[PDB]
Amino acid sequence: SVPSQKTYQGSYGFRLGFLHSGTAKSVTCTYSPALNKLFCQLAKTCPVQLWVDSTPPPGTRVRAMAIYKQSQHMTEVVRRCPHHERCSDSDGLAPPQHLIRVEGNLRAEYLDDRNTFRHSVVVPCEPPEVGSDCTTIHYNYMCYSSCMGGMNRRPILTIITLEDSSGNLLGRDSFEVRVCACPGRDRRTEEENLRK
Ligand SMILES: CN(C)Cc1ccc2c(c1)c1ccccc1n2CC(F)(F)F
Ligand SMILES: [Zn+2]
Repeated sequence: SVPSQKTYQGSYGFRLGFLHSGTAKSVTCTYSPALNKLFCQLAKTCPVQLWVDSTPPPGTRVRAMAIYKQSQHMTEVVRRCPHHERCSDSDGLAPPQHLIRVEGNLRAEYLDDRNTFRHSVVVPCEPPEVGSDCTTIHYNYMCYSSCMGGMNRRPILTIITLEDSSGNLLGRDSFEVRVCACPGRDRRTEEENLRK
């Protein structure tokens, strides 16, 4: 009733990477290593790098799923709020209830789990372009952390799983997410709180 969040590099040495975008007022997505937390604006591009030490088999896929971080909410499905699920902002592929979308990948598949009712989005795992050492997926988060009737100020984690063609686990990584109006200021504030 609760997906695992344990970091697991697996046989291929799977792990995530993030750009260094800074904390300027104007930044739209920024990652804090000290907090293991991504701060982003609503529906803006969030680049997430995928790194491996060795090449996984054809048919490997990469899935993203959100869960609530606090244990007393972790059995509740993370979904879009009653306003955003009805705002008709579909991209033609993502169900309107799903918080996490993949941008610019026509092979993305969206799952409503028939047993847990949790949402996820999965894409085929492709090698880097020539000249690149990693692959990048572009995610969008489609509600604010503050949305009433949805996340309602509760922190979430995103769990990224590397899976075989049957859906079996090959690797796992995760990060906290805050979707907010001013990610640069919020990252600075939370990093200073941590240091204090
Ligand atoms: C092995 N390093 C140095 C390069 C590298 C980095 C990421 C790579 C690959 C290769 C690669 C090859 C085939 C299929 C998917 C691949 N990916 C994405 C994945 F990390 F697995 F999510
Ligand atoms: Zn919302």
